[PDB]
Amino acid sequence: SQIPRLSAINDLHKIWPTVEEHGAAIIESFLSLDIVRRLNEEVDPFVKIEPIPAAKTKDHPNHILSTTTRLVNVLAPISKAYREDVLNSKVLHRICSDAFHVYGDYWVLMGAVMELAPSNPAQPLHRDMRFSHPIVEYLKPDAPATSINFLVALSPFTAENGATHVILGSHKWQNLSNVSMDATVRALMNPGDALLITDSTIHCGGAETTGTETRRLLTITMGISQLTPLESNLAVPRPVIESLTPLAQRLLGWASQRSAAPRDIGLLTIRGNSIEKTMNLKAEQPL
Amino acid sequence: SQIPRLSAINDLHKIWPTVEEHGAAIIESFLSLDIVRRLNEEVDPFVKIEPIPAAKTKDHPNHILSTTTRLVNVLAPISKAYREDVLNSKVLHRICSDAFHVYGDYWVLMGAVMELAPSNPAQPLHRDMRFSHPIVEYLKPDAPATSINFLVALSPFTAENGATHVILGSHKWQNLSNVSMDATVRALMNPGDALLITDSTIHCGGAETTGTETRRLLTITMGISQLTPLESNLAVPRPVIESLTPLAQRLLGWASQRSAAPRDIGLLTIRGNSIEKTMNLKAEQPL
Ligand SMILES: CN1C(=O)c2ccccc2NC(=O)/C1=C/c1ccccc1
Ligand SMILES: CN1C(=O)c2ccccc2NC(=O)/C1=C/c1ccccc1
Ligand SMILES: [Br-]
Ligand SMILES: [Br-]
Ligand SMILES: [Cl-]
Ligand SMILES: [Cl-]
Ligand code: NI
Ligand code: NI
Repeated sequence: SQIPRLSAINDLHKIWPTVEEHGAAIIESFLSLDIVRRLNEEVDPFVKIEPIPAAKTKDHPNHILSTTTRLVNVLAPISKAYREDVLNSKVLHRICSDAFHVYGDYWVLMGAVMELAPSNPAQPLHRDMRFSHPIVEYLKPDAPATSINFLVALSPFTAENGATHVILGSHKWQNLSNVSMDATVRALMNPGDALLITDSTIHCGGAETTGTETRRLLTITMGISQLTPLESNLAVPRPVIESLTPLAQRLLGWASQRSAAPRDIGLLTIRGNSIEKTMNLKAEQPL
Repeated sequence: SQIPRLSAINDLHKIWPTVEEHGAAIIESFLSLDIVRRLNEEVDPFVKIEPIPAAKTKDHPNHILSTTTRLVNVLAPISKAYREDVLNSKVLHRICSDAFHVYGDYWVLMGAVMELAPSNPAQPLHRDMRFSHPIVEYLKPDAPATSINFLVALSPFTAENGATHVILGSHKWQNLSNVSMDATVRALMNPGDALLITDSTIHCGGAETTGTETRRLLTITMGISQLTPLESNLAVPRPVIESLTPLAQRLLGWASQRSAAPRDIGLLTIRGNSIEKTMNLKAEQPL
């Protein structure tokens, strides 16, 4: 049986319950083709200049991604489409509040464009967050997901060009002795479609077999505000931050956060007041 | 049997193993009387002006602390003694690296001065982190502590003036039906002594019974860099940050962090580079 497909607009209330059950769901038209085109245009040059993941020039090398992979994070200052349209997506926020209501506020752990060159090999079958958040390995087996990953297609995903593999139900597996490429199904997607998985869903990038096709995706890891993001927005110029909505500012860590505890005392506060009140942080100030 | 007492200097290697076993240990002369006096002097006026914890002026009210309690956090910009001496304490860093090596880097979740007025009632017996980090309630029972709390005496702790109660062994309790003030022992301390507990140690502030004594403490919650701090240093002026050591800057969240994962990809990074490299962040620049 295949990955369930849901309409971003008509099936909005079914998306999280479907992922909680099956560990994966494909959201059709998660982003419009306009947003996809504007995103591709704004990030294009940054993909071209990006060194290899484990470049000796970096003090935080990624030794896991293949040398024919380019990853570009901290998209807020590069892309107006990302910081305005993607960060304020009504679909993303309904799914995240459905998923994370038991914990409280959520933010972006990483928003990155990944481009995978022709003849890129299949990734090993894995769960996300194991190279950054060892704490998630100590959660009780039946603990609600603390992070989820929107894999948004910025180019076509096909069986031939290395569409994502997932194992349905694998987010509930404790015994991993049935893990095999034989147990997987493929996330076939048009640009703007998104594959939504949890931090427990076993998956991998597929093998590029055409030898000519370049595959590109926008990976948005959304997590509870209690977990530290993989990326920092500390160096994002303040005029850019002040052009965002209050909601977008919170997702980038430029606001105080709240837990779901009945008498929550909050996160990233300043003597009982918020970051935004303290710094007198402006919102929606056009550049 | 009483809370074990250890010398900051001669018993340094025994401090964490003692806490891991008993759930509490008193560190004699954790801070020198010089540092204690300079800290008290620099924070004095900020204690006097601080409103009630649940003041209607605050957008993050603390509804749990008694109205005869004052709490002041974000100490870096107030106190030179805190930002230079306390943040670079060789004792604190040996204990934290002993406690958190399985997880990776650690930082300050909150450094606060608490002052409790005459006739302040005893707090209810509790574990810390339940009003900010509901995620810790979902960790496996035998998961290593993700945060620890140094309760540093800034004034004398006596049975009469409301010295902390702890239940020894309570950090390993799953059944909480033996929780009673009858099961507790007291943390009797001179200024500069510290009571070290885990996030699982059941404890409470004692009742002030003299009706004249004001009790003051410096509470430093140290946690794995994977957990979000209760306080923010985002608004701390950059000249102050650039006067700190590289280690102190990391503890305040003004640097990238690393997990203990063999091929760690890191936390708060910028396209494979650190905050400090990216922003060209200076260190130990005197004001
Ligand atoms: C290493 N690695 C990443 O870099 C990565 C990239 C984008 C988004 C999340 C992310 N986190 C990971 O856990 C990850 C998994 C992974 C595992 C196996 C093979 C290749 C990747
Ligand atoms: C509410 N509360 C705090 O404010 C607090 C204060 C200082 C340091 C940590 C801290 N975190 C807590 O979990 C906390 C516990 C607590 C429980 C019961 C009674 C009074 C306090
Ligand atoms: Br993929
Ligand atoms: Br106390
Ligand atoms: Cl890869
Ligand atoms: Cl109190
Ligand atoms: Ni993955
Ligand atoms: Ni406490």
